[PDB]
Amino acid sequence: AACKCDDEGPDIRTAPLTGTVDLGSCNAGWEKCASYYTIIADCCRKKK
Repeated sequence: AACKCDDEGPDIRTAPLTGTVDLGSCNAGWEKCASYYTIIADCCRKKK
């Protein structure tokens, strides 16, 4: 799911809606957009 970013990095492919709702934590190459979102989900941005 598409999440809106606090850490609005230069890599705007789309809109402020760039981050994905990642479960628990974040994956390799996925940096914190909105560090915490909901209960057991955080927003991470796949940035190169």
